[PDB]
Amino acid sequence: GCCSHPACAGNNQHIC
Repeated sequence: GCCSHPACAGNNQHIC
């Protein structure tokens, strides 16, 4: 969902 977005994965390097 969000992780598929550059903005999400950006700060979700460890989150996602």
